[PDB]
Amino acid sequence: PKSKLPKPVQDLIKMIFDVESMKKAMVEYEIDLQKMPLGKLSKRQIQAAYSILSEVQQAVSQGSSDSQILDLSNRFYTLIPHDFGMKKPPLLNNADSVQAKVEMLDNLLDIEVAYSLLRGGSDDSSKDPIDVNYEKLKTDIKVVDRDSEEAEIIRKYVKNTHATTHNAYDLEVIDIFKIEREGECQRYKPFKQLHNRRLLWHGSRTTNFAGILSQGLRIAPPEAPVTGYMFGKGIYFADMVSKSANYCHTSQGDPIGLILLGEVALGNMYELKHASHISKLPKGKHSVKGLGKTTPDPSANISLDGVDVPLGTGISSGVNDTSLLYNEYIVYDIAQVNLKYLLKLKFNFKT
Ligand SMILES: O=C(O)[C@@H]1C[C@H](O)CN1C(=O)c1cc(Cc2n[nH]c(=O)c3ccccc23)ccc1F
Repeated sequence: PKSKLPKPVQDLIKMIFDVESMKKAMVEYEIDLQKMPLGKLSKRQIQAAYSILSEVQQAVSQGSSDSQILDLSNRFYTLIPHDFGMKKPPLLNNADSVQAKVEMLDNLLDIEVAYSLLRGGSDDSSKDPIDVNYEKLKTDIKVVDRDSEEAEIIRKYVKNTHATTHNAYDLEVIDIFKIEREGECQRYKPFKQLHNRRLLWHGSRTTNFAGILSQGLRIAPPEAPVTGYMFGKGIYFADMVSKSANYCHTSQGDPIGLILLGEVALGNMYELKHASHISKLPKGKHSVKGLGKTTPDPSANISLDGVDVPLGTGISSGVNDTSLLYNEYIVYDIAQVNLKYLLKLKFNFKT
């Protein structure tokens, strides 16, 4: 059975549902596949790990000793078995180590969604599994003509917003997809006319895109420690392609990555220079903007389908004493995002 989908779409489907890629991500995080196989992942186990990780975070920040931290750290390694043989696991005694485990759980959530999609549903050998797996995304995916104005605008956005501090690689756009998740347009209606709507980047491991397409971008679950995210539990975006592209976690051994373009209803922005692990926005605020030292040239903004595209070259923002080299944007209501495009990127590493 041969699928009728365009070849770029078929290859995309194979990328996101690649089971061996899910295993490789788990191994990359040091998880013990024998004790925690991909098929044994569950959301409740992940949430329990989140909760334990919160206790470690509270102990770490409140200034505890390694003896007091030891029991809390060991508890986390019980819920998520790691591959350390018969040696004691590394102690989670500092905020950086705890942060790494927060990031691991974030990725396990999307992997569990992807595998759950593959192992659910029906099996029909008369259909092409590419077609079967495509239908599980509840997302309409179309290839954008390379000569369309959409493509030129998107390519210029990629070409102009690569940061100098991310010059270990440059980006080649292979395929541009126009994506429409079922029900997302309806969910976006209260914000579709809001001011300060921008087209922003969101990169992520390829293993997270089956979950992102079928369920959309989500906020971290209630069990996740809010102190594990620089601006709290929201959905994070960038206006520099390279800043988002770094979160694809590509390498010489895997140079193909995926990145999202989404219309984000920012509205009135809460502008911050340093970490603020907030639960809600102040009254009247719709989003947070981490103020970067560098910003795309404001005068170079253009309009695509009524949405501002900040594709200008990077220049100084005039903001002093900030923790961020480049901007980032956070919304705390999943309804404020309307995904528009998905790009397949080739990373040419210059190292
Ligand atoms: O993606 C997740 O793991 C988490 C959990 C849940 O999916 C929601 N989520 C985030 O949106 C999230 C992402 C980052 C990384 C990041 N920071 N800044 C950027 O500009 C940026 C641009 C593109 C891709 C990533 C980034 C940090 C904290 C977060 F909450």
